Amino acid sequence: SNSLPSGYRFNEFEIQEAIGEGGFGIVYRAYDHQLERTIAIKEYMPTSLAKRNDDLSIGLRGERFGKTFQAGLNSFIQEARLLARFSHPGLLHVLRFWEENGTAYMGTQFYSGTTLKNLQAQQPEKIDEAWIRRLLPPLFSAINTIHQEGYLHRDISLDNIQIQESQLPVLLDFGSARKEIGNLSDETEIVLKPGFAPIEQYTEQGPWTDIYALGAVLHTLIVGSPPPVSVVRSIEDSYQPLTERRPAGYSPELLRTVDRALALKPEDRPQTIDEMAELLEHH
Ligand SMILES: Nc1ncnc2c1ncn2[C@@H]1O[C@H](COP(=O)(O)OP(=O)(O)OP(=O)(O)O)[C@@H](O)[C@H]1O
Ligand SMILES: [Mg+2]
Repeated sequence: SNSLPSGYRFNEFEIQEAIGEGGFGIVYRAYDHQLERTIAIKEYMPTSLAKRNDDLSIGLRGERFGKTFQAGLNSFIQEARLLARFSHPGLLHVLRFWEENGTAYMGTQFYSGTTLKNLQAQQPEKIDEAWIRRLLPPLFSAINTIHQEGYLHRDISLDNIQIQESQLPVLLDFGSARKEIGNLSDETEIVLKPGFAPIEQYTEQGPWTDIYALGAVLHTLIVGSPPPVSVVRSIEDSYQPLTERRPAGYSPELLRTVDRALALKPEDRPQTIDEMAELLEHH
């Protein structure tokens, strides 16, 4: 691990535990001694580009990586600014931002629970139609809130939706720094998420772009894996509608809503979050 140790201090903040360590940043549970509250701290830390120094600052693994490291840092800042525009229970709440240690940090609300990806891996039996229908209203609300301010998410999958102990969802992360690094470094595999990204993200984007990815999330919850990669579908569409597969315990209404969100062409999908929510009515 390249993480800061329990007990490390950023003035009033104290690191408690590194709870997420990925290729592009680290997430810590931390404590604010001034306000006496637990928070999360997200640290930009692209492991392909940077390493942890002895004094716990971050340094370049090679001098050739500097421009890409800086571009990722700029995208990390821009993502924090985007999340700072909102005060919504389903969107990661940003408390503070600062630069230190040769990198950057976001202080955010600390959420209970774990990711949807972990819940699906660890407790798939909890995820049935009734649970999905309880998840959708607050998840629709969070996504629509982004859209109504004129933005798109563009990185939805199971990996970046937190499911709190209350079962309410939170969108944690838009992948901005990761995607910028991938574009600049020709590491195309870290930009789009295979099976979640629709055809128009491969090179015309709008709310329907996020709606497809949400359909892919729901498809994964229902049958256990995402639909075929959208570029492959654009050549020979091998997607079998869920209404035909008929997984046990799922209504045609929910299944058809997923199939419609997964329509190959943007114009054939629900065009807004409100339109997709309407498909689940009439039951
Ligand atoms: N604000 C937050 N509050 C609480 N937990 C958070 C917050 N932000 C991120 N997390 C957690 O950070 C982790 C980020 O996942 P990541 O893949 O980067 O790390 P990981 O160590 O591989 O963890 P995992 O086994 O969950 O994949 C997730 O487990 C997620 O729940
Ligand atoms: Mg992980």
